[PDB]
Amino acid sequence: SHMEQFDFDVVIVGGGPAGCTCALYTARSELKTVILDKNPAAGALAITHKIANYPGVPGEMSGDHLLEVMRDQAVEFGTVYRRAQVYGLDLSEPVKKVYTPEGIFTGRALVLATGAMGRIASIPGEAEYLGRGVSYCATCDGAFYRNREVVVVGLNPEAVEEAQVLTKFASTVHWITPKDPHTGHADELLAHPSVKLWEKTRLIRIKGEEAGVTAVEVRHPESDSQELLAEGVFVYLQGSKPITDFVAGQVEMKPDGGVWVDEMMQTSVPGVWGIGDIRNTPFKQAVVAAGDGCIAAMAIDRFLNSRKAIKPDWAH
Amino acid sequence: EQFDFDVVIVGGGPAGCTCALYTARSELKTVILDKNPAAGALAITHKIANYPGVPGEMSGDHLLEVMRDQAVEFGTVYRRAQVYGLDLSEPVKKVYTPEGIFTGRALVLATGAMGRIAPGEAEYLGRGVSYCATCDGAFYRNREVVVVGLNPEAVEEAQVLTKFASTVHWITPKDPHHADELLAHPSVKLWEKTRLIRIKGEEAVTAVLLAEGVFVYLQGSKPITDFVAGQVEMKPDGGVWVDEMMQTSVPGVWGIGDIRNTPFKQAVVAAGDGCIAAMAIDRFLNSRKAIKPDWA
Ligand SMILES: Cc1cc2nc3c(=O)[nH]c(=O)nc-3n(C[C@H](O)[C@H](O)[C@H](O)COP(=O)(O)OP(=O)(O)OC[C@H]3O[C@@H](n4cnc5c(N)ncnc54)[C@H](O)[C@@H]3O)c2cc1C
Ligand SMILES: Cc1cc2nc3c(=O)[nH]c(=O)nc-3n(C[C@H](O)[C@H](O)[C@H](O)COP(=O)(O)OP(=O)(O)OC[C@H]3O[C@@H](n4cnc5c(N)ncnc54)[C@H](O)[C@@H]3O)c2cc1C
Ligand SMILES: [Ca+2]
Repeated sequence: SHMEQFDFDVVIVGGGPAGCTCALYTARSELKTVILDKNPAAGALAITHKIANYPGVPGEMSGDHLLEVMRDQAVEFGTVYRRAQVYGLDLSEPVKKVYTPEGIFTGRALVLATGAMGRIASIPGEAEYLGRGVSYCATCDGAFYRNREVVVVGLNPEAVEEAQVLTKFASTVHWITPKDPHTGHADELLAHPSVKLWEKTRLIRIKGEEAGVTAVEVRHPESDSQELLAEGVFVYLQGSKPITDFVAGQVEMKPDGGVWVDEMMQTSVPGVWGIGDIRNTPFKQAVVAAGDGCIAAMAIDRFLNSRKAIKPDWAH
Repeated sequence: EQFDFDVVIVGGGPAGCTCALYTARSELKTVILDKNPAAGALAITHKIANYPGVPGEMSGDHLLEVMRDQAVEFGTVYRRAQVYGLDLSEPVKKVYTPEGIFTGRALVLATGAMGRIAPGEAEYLGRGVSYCATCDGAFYRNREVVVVGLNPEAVEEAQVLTKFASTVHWITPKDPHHADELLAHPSVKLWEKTRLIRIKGEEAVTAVLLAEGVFVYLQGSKPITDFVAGQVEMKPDGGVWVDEMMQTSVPGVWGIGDIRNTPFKQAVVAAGDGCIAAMAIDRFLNSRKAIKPDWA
């Protein structure tokens, strides 16, 4: 049913170690929990090749293997894991609404756990044309570009999957990569007739008229840049900034850009928590992110059950 | 037997072990001073199922063993030693154990919250009552002593006292049936199903059965802070107070894990505390402007 699929006690945005640990604890509290994860390969832990300082996990382990263990634990105890990119929130009421292309999820408690693989929109025109042709969510905006020209910037798992989303609609998908993509999964993407590869090309500028983007300026390997007509530009370059765009300035931020939280990981908005590297503390380690998620889950259990005290989850 | 270290960590639970793992990986000479590896909260947990990244069935002391092994693999020195006192009055902190005086540029308090508040027990602290048999054992040669409790610390501590006392009167709430080694000693008198009503003594303990030393090893839920003797600020709830980087009111001294007595008493939270402290310690000891993450 609609209520079964979309209405939860706890909605967690982001499935890195913070979000998965939070879900493990809320699910073990028998709170109906969903993780909305845009791409399990895009988080900081998932891209770590070999993690050797996660306490309790010895030997050689890849980050994406460690994360898979954590995700499987959360699901084992009842978490619903969904591939879904959150692009907006309505935080003004006791029931929070969470907007994805897969539908609107609702939660009595909301957890922001999207990490800090983001970047400031530094390409000239990029900030200027946000919402007017510049986008970071192909599953949300792809359908608006049926039979239109689009540009995808970046070489990483997210860019490849988002480019494939856009091949379902666009007349042409211009893929701008800094290096040779052959370095599958590229093969599958490059097999789409609409994909045009621009290897070793840099995106110089995004331009348009008042109505929105009309072209990009690019420089590929001769002293003179060229203009490429396009109406949608999807940029998937990785950075070190907290991923907070979809929050639309609705929670307080520290001067460093991270989400501000109190001692129980609660943001400035009641019923909304922030955990892991979205907080942009200096202590960017997987076990610290996991600890944040645990604290938030314990605070959420007290809040949703109106308990007098935090209740630890102890084996006896 | 070196006693000088860059970082001294008091307590080898998940907080202390994680801290050591990170400071050692930072190339800081690190020692863990652990009174009993079986006495921490994680070590007594029979099956932990909510430590993220460790699926399936695991005993608490096996999880701790992995963490301890990780810290040592990257260079930590692990020592069995009970801290009974501290000198924090100088930049190099001094840590007193029966095994010697350890010193460190940075000190970490990581003793957890298996402690208990003091039946006349408090009145006689330091005269008759004691909580460190490795410190006071020699003082009770050929004297009657009482040991209270059935747990890893009590059995090990009772065996220490058999080396000196004329009689070891062991008060247990239930049948002890490492107990076999202890009960085989001729000086051990077992008082099963016996509860200690009170402690009585003179100005100089004298009884509770006549005795002169009473060693109480009952488990509780209170932060273990007696050995700090009020030298760092404590929260109204009894926990050690720390700032955002886990630093106490004394610069160069950190507090991590359940010694802080926050409501969030979970192994992964304690481990996270230890990581934060280690990163702050690395910045402090190298006079860095910024925290340096440890990334592969
Ligand atoms: C190169 C590198 C190496 C590292 N090495 C180590 C190491 O050795 N040891 C260690 O302890 N730490 C290491 N770290 C740090 C550690 O990986 C991070 O601190 C930790 O992963 C942060 O956890 P997090 O869950 O907050 O976020 P992340 O792990 O980044 O996960 C965030 C999740 O949110 C999702 N997401 C983002 N936006 C949205 C959205 N709008 N809607 C839905 N889902 C969304 C992403 O897809 C991702 O799955 C490393 C980091 C980097 C960048
Ligand atoms: C019955 C019970 C069940 C639990 N179940 C779970 C669970 O299922 N999941 C979970 O996440 N958490 C659980 N916990 C909580 C978790 O175990 C604790 O929060 C965590 O162990 C605290 O870690 P810590 O390092 O701060 O200290 P501890 O793990 O208590 O360790 C402290 C260490 O310091 C040593 N020490 C003490 N005094 C001194 C001294 N004077 N000098 C030197 N060394 C000293 C001790 O010997 C010990 O080695 C449980 C706790 C209890 C009590
Ligand atoms: Ca704080």
